[PDB]
Amino acid sequence: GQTKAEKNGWRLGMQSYSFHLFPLTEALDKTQELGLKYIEIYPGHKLGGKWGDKVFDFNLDAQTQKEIKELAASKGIKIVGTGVYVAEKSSDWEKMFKFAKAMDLEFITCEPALSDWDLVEKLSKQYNIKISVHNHPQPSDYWKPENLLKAISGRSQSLGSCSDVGHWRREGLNQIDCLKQLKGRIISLHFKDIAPKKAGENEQHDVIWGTGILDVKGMLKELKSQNFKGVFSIEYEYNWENSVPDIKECIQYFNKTANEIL
Repeated sequence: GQTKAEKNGWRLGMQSYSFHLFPLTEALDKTQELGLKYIEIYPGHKLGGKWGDKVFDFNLDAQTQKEIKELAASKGIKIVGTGVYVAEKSSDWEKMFKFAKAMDLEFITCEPALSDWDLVEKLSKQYNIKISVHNHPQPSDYWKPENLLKAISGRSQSLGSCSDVGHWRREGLNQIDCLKQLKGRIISLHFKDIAPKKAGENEQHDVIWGTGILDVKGMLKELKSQNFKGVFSIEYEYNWENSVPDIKECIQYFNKTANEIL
């Protein structure tokens, strides 16, 4: 690949939820404007354009599937995954896998119910689509790596973590050590940096990478030491209305830092 990061298999992409206030047609434009070549689309993202209020989900019709793939292709963007997916019924998991296959996705980011692991592993093997288990703060099943490893250790190598480095730190965990624990079991990331936690505010929000407390450089050093290869999805939950400038500075810091260590 042309950049150092790209050479080493580190693919920066957009997590479409960062642009949930806009239709997917606009999210593609912004993703292209940012020079990003990959996108992970959240389930339910409204399409806009000539599709109006039709959404990107596993019930999307065949014509629209192909039209969306062409629009993305036309803007230099590959749709690599979809998520974060939470199944409403167990029977829906096979529908999601068929949709991922038809859309030619590499992975589904999700939070499977603990009781559906045999089913999900089986489908992942059958369909050749990776499963990247997202962590979020408690209450939840995968909020720390050892809970993910309790669920997936010994199963298909196609199963792993969608590493949300922010949410691990929001749980008081050493996020760099969370990456370390998940060596060989990280499929993709929800890469972000976050502000220090203020006693009197409930949320510590996302900030431009390199300005927060997550030590983006050290996390990249750890990902280097593991020989990680995959997609770093930009999930930027701040300045929702006008976040492209901030995201541009995020991307700049990432390439600058990856160039320094690669």
